[PDB]
Amino acid sequence: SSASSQEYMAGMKNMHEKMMAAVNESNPDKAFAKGMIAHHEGAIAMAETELKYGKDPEMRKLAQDIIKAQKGEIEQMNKWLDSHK
Amino acid sequence: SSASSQEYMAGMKNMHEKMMAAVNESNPDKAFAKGMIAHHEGAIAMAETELKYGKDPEMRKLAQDIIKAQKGEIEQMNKWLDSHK
Ligand SMILES: [Cu+2]
Ligand SMILES: [Cu+2]
Ligand SMILES: [Cu+2]
Ligand SMILES: [Cu+2]
Ligand SMILES: [Cu+2]
Ligand SMILES: [Cu+2]
Ligand SMILES: [Cu+2]
Ligand SMILES: [Cu+2]
Repeated sequence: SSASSQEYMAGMKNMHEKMMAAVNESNPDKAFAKGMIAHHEGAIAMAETELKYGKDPEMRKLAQDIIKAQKGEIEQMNKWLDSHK
Repeated sequence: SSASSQEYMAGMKNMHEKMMAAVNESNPDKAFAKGMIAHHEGAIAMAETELKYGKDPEMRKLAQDIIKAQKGEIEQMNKWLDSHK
């Protein structure tokens, strides 16, 4: 019922819907690509929520590292999907 | 219904349950920790599935990078969880 828990669930919903679409890919490489994008966007969403509501400095710093790390992997992946269909 | 799609859904099923459990945490820092563990286990399962069915060399290499990189990162999360309440 809290705002942080409400924000975690909204991020999960978005990740879940995109994850199901990825499982619906017959090409396993396209499923992996689609899947990992939804995974990375979910981790950015969890980390942004942790940076907004979390109070532990160890978790807060881990969340910042995650936001930076998950962007470079989405980059190459979007290209692979855009150059295959 | 394909074997690869069925193995992707099995990992998604696993990640979704633990993700929902993480969202149900009232402590937003514990939700983040549980959430990221569920993300790491979900990314490993996708990559293991990609290593078994995938044919593209780039994704398979990306999936191997995931298994190697995401192995040490769960450790620090369980350590944080096991020393907090
Ligand atoms: Cu909920
Ligand atoms: Cu569902
Ligand atoms: Cu579904
Ligand atoms: Cu997935
Ligand atoms: Cu299914
Ligand atoms: Cu559900
Ligand atoms: Cu639920
Ligand atoms: Cu999550």
